[PDB]
Amino acid sequence: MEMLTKFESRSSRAKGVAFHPTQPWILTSLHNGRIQLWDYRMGTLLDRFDGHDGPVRGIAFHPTQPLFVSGGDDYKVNVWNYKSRKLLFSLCGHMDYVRVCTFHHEYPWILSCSDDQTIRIWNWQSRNCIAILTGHSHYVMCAAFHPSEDLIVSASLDQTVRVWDISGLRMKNATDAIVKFVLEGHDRGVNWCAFHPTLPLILSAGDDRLVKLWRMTASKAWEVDTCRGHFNNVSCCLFHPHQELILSASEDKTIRVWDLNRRTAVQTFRRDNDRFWFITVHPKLNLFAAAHDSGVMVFKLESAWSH
Repeated sequence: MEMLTKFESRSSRAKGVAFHPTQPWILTSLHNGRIQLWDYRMGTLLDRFDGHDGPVRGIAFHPTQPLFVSGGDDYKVNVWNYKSRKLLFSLCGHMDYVRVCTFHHEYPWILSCSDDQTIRIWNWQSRNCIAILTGHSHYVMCAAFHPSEDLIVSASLDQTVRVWDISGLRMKNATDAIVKFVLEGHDRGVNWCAFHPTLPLILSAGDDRLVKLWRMTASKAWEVDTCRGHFNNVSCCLFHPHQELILSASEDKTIRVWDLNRRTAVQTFRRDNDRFWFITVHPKLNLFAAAHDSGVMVFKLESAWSH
């Protein structure tokens, strides 16, 4: 496959990137504490948001509301309105770095996870923490809401991937969270976990340099296969929403594309000098973004020799 670069931002180290679901924007959250809002069609910096001290790893738009959420090494989960360009409030409660923060697609919830070994669920309408998910015994590096079921997946340096049943919390308001699966397969800490948008699949990746693929039903899960080949920590991994492809990004300075059905290597992209910290895909368009030591890139994936 070939990478068609649409936009590149040169900066100090970038940690997170989020696509707006309908506008041609990305948010980038930087190691230096600042958040940039870029139009990647025009190549223009639309706005800058400074509300954190130290690196900002979590960053996400709300799917429909004019809001985004950011999560920092200062332990704060910040909620912003990008049309008024205001910091609306901070959600405080975590006692160590916030690694990820996202919005739920239907309920008025924000999910965050932290080096304090907890996942928190907050109601952004009430500004209250509505659930603290405990049980991991080391940093929680990633957490994600399932797109259709009342489930959360989380990944921790305790070498486990957890699937949590939050139907109890759903019923009480749009036993609250029960651990459903404790997935055991990784031999070292796990840095990332991801759901597939329409298939019952999970991806996990971590310091063992492995990307593991899992499948599940309501009643059970199974390890399907492993993508092997990265030669340093894997920072991030994701499913291509519309093609039978897996993507991963690593401190070995590569982004790797893998066959979903065979888990064989399809294509590797390298940078001579830059470790990769994060990758994301647009929910609808053939559009990817990657954060690395020198900034952010937005690219299209094409089959080799197709243009």
